Formats: sequence, structure tokens, C-alpha cells
Amino acid sequence: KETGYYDVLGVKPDASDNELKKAYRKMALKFHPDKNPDGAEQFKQISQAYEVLSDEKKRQIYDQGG
Repeated sequence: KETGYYDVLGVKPDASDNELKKAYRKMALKFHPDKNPDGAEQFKQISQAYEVLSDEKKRQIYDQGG
């Protein structure tokens, strides 16, 4: 799945912790099952992107990778 994690959350690569948090909440909610009934897989990708980017060590590895 070659969508980048920043893109998945709809943020720029310079996103602060606050901006990641906001983006994650916005995505999690767009995936309200009342807007997106079949959105389970997409929300796992979103969940995974946030889990990487919100961890300073994992995010450093991710950025180094680029």
C-alpha cells in the first residue's frame, strides 16, 4: 500500500504533534460508520499512519527513509 503516512492523514511532512492529533481525529470521524459503513480497512491504514507519525522514534525512521 504505497500511500505515504502523511498523505493518509492529509497532513504535510512538517506536521506538528497538534496537527497529527487533529488530522487523526478528523479522519477517525469521517469514518463514522454512518458516513462510511464499509470503511474498516481505510481506518486501519489511518490508525497505522498515526501510530508511526505520533511516535518520535518511528517518525524519525520514517523521515530518514525518505
